[PDB]
Amino acid sequence: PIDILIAGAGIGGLSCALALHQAGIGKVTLLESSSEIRPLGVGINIQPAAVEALAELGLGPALAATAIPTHELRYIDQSGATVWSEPRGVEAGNAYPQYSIHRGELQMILLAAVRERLGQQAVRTGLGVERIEERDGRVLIGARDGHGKPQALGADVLVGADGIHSAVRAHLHPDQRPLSHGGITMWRGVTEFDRFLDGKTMIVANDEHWSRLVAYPISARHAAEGKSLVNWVCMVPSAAVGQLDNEADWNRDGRLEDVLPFFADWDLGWFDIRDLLTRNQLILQYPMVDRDPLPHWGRGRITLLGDAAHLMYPMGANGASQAILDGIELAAALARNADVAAALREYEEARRPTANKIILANREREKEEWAAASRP
Ligand SMILES: Cc1cc2nc3c(=O)[nH]c(=O)nc-3n(C[C@H](O)[C@H](O)[C@H](O)COP(=O)(O)OP(=O)(O)OC[C@H]3O[C@@H](n4cnc5c(N)ncnc54)[C@H](O)[C@@H]3O)c2cc1C
Repeated sequence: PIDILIAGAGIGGLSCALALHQAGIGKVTLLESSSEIRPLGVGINIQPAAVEALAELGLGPALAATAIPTHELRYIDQSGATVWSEPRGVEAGNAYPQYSIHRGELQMILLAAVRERLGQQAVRTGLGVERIEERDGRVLIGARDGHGKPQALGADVLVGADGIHSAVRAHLHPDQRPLSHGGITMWRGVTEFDRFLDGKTMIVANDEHWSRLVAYPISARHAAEGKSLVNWVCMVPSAAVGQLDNEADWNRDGRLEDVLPFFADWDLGWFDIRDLLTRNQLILQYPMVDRDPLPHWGRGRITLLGDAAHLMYPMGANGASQAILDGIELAAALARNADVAAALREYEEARRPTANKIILANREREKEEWAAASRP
């Protein structure tokens, strides 16, 4: 009968709690520094294998009623023509859809599942992990609550699912490099459309200056009303931009005036990028950052999961897909081995080398495309 503390109730944390629960793992509590839990963020992509996991955990219909089953990816040239096209999700041969979904809508689905299945008490909101120590088979936590009081908690396992600015990671890896800048500035947003193609096709494009665009629908609710909520991502070399901010924060409001100049010359014909940016309901900015590959994640009875373990550039199958798949492996590891520290090790030896493969390949692809863009 082990008691598990999870720092962070983001996508990785909630989903892990669910995997643990399904695997029959017992007492799980999670600690979230935010006072209340909010549907923040913009569109994200859930790859088929992670949707498979979420469906296995009984989330299939909640996803089906929220997210878009993206069936197609088109890359279009600067005149609007489809150059490359590919199937996605079931049509591409996967047993499950890829789901394009609003992050905060996904978080709410996860939060409700956890609340229903292990009681409202499982999610301790307003409680950020600050101090950590492993002492005699037991993890001992200093936390601080809403309106400032310190709190002491203990557990058999501590799972650091606490995102980009992970305190558990910082405890475990005090010699870590700062966030690594990939050299690309991103703006993110949502715009309302009546129709955007068939409502389930992802669009990609780029400049001769390597300004890239990604736009895809993310809302089943809108589609069921005739409408389309189109998520968009604008990616611009930071060498073009200069320093937009001293911060890397998932909720940083961006400026129409910073991003538009880069897209203003576009004439796609069928798709109006100026209109897309101009009618945003939200612009956020974010510098494309990751962290260096670690040779190890955890130590003793403390491990790492999600962005805390392996922050990657937010594209494709990175992010939530990897965090959900981490949780599956951790629950399975913990279920299989009675000796907790060996289970925790067995979990990351499954997940770390893959995560490090992706980090290094992403950097290299990015590097190569930038070098190519830079020649005259
Ligand atoms: C508000 C917000 C908006 C986001 N928007 C997007 C987006 O638009 N696009 C995208 O790709 N990704 C977004 N992300 C990141 C995305 O959720 C993750 O990259 C990915 O899905 C894996 O999530 P994760 O659980 O590892 O980290 P996260 O989802 O970032 O979860 C980390 C959680 O831990 C909490 N936390 C941090 N420190 C502590 C601590 N000291 N103690 C306890 N809790 C702590 C954070 O508040 C957060 O809730 C967003 C994250 C957040 C928090």
